[PDB]
Amino acid sequence: QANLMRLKSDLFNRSPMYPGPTKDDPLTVTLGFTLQDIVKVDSSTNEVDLVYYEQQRWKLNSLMWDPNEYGNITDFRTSAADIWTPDITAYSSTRPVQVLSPQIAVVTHDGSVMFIPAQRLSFMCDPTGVDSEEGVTCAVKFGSWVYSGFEIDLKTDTDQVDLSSYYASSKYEILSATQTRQVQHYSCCPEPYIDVNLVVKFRERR
Amino acid sequence: QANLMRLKSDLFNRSPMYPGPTKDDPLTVTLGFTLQDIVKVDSSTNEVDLVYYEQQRWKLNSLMWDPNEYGNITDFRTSAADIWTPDITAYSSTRPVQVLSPQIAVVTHDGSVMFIPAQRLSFMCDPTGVDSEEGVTCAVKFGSWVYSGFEIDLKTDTDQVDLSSYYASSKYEILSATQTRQVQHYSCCPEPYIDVNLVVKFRERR
Amino acid sequence: QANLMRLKSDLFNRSPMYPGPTKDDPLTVTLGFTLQDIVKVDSSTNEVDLVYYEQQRWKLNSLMWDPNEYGNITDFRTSAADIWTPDITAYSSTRPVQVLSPQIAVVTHDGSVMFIPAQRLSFMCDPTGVDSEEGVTCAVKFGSWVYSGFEIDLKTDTDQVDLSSYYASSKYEILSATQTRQVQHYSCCPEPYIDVNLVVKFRER
Amino acid sequence: QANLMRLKSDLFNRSPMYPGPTKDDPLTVTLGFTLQDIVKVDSSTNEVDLVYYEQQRWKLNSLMWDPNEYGNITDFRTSAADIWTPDITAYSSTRPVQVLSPQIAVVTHDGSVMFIPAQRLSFMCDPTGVDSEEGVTCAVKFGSWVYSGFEIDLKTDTDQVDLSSYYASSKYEILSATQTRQVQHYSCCPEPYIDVNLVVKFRER
Amino acid sequence: QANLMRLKSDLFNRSPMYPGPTKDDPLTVTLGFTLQDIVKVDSSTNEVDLVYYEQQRWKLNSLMWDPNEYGNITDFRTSAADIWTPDITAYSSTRPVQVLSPQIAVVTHDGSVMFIPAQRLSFMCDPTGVDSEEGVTCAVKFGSWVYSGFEIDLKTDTDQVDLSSYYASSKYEILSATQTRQVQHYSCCPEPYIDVNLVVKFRERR
Ligand SMILES: O=c1cccc2n1C[C@@H]1CNC[C@H]2C1
Ligand SMILES: O=c1cccc2n1C[C@@H]1CNC[C@H]2C1
Ligand SMILES: O=c1cccc2n1C[C@@H]1CNC[C@H]2C1
Ligand SMILES: O=c1cccc2n1C[C@@H]1CNC[C@H]2C1
Ligand SMILES: O=c1cccc2n1C[C@@H]1CNC[C@H]2C1
Ligand SMILES: [Cl-]
Ligand SMILES: [Cl-]
Ligand SMILES: [Cl-]
Ligand SMILES: [Cl-]
Ligand SMILES: [Cl-]
Ligand SMILES: [Cl-]
Ligand SMILES: [Cl-]
Ligand SMILES: [Cl-]
Ligand SMILES: [Cl-]
Ligand SMILES: [Cl-]
Ligand SMILES: [Cl-]
Ligand SMILES: [Co+2]
Repeated sequence: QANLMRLKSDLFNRSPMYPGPTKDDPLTVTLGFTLQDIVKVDSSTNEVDLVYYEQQRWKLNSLMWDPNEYGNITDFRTSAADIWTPDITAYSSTRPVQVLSPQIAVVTHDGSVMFIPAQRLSFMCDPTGVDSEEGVTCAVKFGSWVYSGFEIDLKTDTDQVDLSSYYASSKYEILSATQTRQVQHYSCCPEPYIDVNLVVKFRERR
Repeated sequence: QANLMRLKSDLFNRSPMYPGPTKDDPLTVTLGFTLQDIVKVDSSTNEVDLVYYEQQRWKLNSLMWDPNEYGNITDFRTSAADIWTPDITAYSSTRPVQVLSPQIAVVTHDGSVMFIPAQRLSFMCDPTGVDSEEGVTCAVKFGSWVYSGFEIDLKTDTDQVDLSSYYASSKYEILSATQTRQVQHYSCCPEPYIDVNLVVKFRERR
Repeated sequence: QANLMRLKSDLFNRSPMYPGPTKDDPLTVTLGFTLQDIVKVDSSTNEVDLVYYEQQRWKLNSLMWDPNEYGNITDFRTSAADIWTPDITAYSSTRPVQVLSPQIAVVTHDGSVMFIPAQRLSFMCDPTGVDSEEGVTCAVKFGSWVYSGFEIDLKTDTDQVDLSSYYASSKYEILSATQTRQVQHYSCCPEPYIDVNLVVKFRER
Repeated sequence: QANLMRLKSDLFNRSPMYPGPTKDDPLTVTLGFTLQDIVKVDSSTNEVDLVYYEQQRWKLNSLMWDPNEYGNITDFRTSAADIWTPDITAYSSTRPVQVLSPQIAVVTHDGSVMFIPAQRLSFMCDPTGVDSEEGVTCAVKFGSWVYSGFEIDLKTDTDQVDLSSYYASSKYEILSATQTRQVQHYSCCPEPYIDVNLVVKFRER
Repeated sequence: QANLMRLKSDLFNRSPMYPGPTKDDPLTVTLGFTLQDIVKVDSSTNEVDLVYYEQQRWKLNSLMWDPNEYGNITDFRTSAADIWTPDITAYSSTRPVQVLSPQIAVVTHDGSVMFIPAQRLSFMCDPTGVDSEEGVTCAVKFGSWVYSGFEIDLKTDTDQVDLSSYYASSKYEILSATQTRQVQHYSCCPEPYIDVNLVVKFRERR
């Protein structure tokens, strides 16, 4: 604009597409959840539905630029189609995830990307005891579906989920909520795979 | 149409795509809601469903033209794909929004655009008390998901929502409906983000 | 096929896309409905679901050709993607419309197009009294969403909806069904907008 | 694969796309149904849901080749996107049809195509009497939506639907099932349109 | 990485698309299921809903490369769009399958591909007797929809379904689960068609 249009041109159209991470140029994705609502519980199927937004951060050398060569531009918004994004996936979903926010990300001159999709998720959770004082506890792992730890590592900035935006008049009160890095192994493949395990504890409101 | 086909060619095909707003060339979007129906209430999940159309207006120098150079044409309809549109998003939705109108916008010679999507929206709202005289109040914020106030500002032409087309046989009567600009901050980011807060107060009819 | 492939090439690939109608070159779309079923009624939300097909006709000079220059071809079927179509839209829908027929249209050498989408539609309608003798009446307007009357006019060939293909064992019987041109005004805009108002009166049993 | 990749190249990429049939180069589609399950019945609406796969066969000169010129290849599988397919459409559906099988077809050197989509279909059917010994009978017509009989004809190899794969523990027993060619006429158009009428008779267990 | 972008270019953009298998160059796909949950049962329609992921393996000469010619790269992740995939299909589904995992596969230098879609599946199954001690048994065949045994053969690495990741608090307990190769014939066609028959026996938990 002229600078931003040129910048995006140089970054995207004039290089071949970034082919994702590898054992030789791996990545670390930082995840953090903001829980907005436990919407629904179904005790006949043991499905529970969450609404949250999930903050993703990572960094690529292929997205770096010098602001002085581009009119002192330090960052920009762009369609998530223009860039690689990680295949962060819920391991116990029961319906495809529904996206609630536009697919746009923020890129910064140092190569860092931030992307914060809002989602509705149905997952496997037995709510028995939700009607009590002690409440019930459920959990779901998030991680790359296809990339091992040697390609994609995960971390959290804090193990405390953000509950400052939780709907004050939800049918369910959140007692506590945790996000914790973990390591899994699968029969398909030799390497360790990384997830962040979201653990919520909740109950019917007074 | 000779002139119109040429005009659209000159504007779209012969310039590079407008890359969205920035801190240096920011925008103001004007929003106004027209509420058509409160369709459904679900007291088991605290979700409520609205149908409205949402008027958006903004202006771009990159869409200006001189009507004399183009057969005294002052405006035209065009696919919303041909142009940039703002990522106006509901902050407490619980299902993806459903679009009820075609994705076509109106562009005027002075650069102004008008775009009025019709939508059905499920959002977080506790209807307890709806069956009473006093009714119940619920609220949902609309704003850019990814653009700060330094890129996208919002305003309303009036803080009264338009109820002139509200369904006369809806199960719910509107007592009041309000659209009001506000400023938020989030954990992700230092900058201020702008929303318009739609506040409806309603009850079972008779 | 030689001729038809060439014809379509000449019409579509070798001209710039028709940019829709304007105040200087406006259009008239002719609409007619064929009601097949009232499927469902929901008294708890006042939504009612219809299945119909909706006949659209209009005409463009940019789609004319001389049959002699193209092997005496007078018409052809083509994907609705290949051509401009009008943005005919239900003003009181409560869910996106669901399409039940393929998106293919008929173009004739004189420039006329015919396009008949089948749809299921949920719209705002209070069914109270449907269980009675007198039945109940509901209505929904169809028209362009974005084009004024100075760009798109509507007309019907007849104000009687076509009930010749209505499901004989539907849960609801049609007492009358009407399609009538009308004029509306909106807060956004000074110009008049045109619809055809479909008015159905029906009952159980 | 050398030969097959070349063959497909010669057929698809090096000719212009086949523009569908016409009065001068019409075709005949052969239809046959295999009923797998009556899944659901809804007596509140009078919708009933079927799962079947529908066999389609037709033939095009534009898909012929000589197997000697291509390594003695007599046929191949290909994406249904690569080829024209007929717009066979249920006239009394109440929801868009859901596709349960991949969209791949078989082409043979003589130009014949075979395509067998599996579908779930909701259609207009009143189940009253389903709970009895005699059961109930319902019907739905399948045919081209936009092509007349002068462009697309239909036939069946047999009027007996194939029930050898019907789910033995469905909630509903099929008593009988029929597929029969028919001719319809419409107010839009002068020409006759062709369907195959699927007629099922069934009951609760 | 330079090498990977080039590799993918050489494999995909610079060859004509692989046209699937034939009688002269047939394939064998290896299938294995990992059952995660029996989610729901509907006795009014005899539909039952499963969540599993299905491991697919096969091998193509057209996907081979020499790691030395490409910076000692032995494998990579890629969009399933970039490659042929087999048309493995459930013969008694009642709704389209819902995909729960991203559509990405792993390719290895020897030409082998691995692809593991997660799915939710509604299929024809009568649950009468599920409430008892003996439980009930249901079955669904998976195989190519269009390719005969002379084009696509199937095999399993083991006839035991993997129940190591089955939801411990599902409403239904698995008594046994089996995956077994089998041969069918159809009226359309003279050739034999191959499936793997997944047979599950289950009951209400207690
Ligand atoms: O699709 C792949 C591809 C590679 C590896 C795996 N999967 C799927 C399973 C869940 N993710 C980890 C592991 C098993
Ligand atoms: O995706 C982004 C991108 C940039 C900023 C933000 N988000 C998501 C949240 C909602 N909007 C404001 C803030 C937090
Ligand atoms: O989108 C437009 C664009 C132009 C005009 C209008 N709309 C939407 C509303 C319904 N139709 C008339 C009016 C208001
Ligand atoms: O779409 C067309 C196009 C041409 C003719 C027709 N239709 C649809 C209706 C059903 N088929 C026959 C008739 C009416
Ligand atoms: O679509 C085809 C194409 C070829 C063969 C078949 N079908 C479908 C049915 C199920 N698969 C085997 C057989 C019958
Ligand atoms: Cl600039
Ligand atoms: Cl002109
Ligand atoms: Cl509903
Ligand atoms: Cl729901
Ligand atoms: Cl649209
Ligand atoms: Cl010809
Ligand atoms: Cl329904
Ligand atoms: Cl060969
Ligand atoms: Cl259902
Ligand atoms: Cl029974
Ligand atoms: Cl459900
Ligand atoms: Co006749």
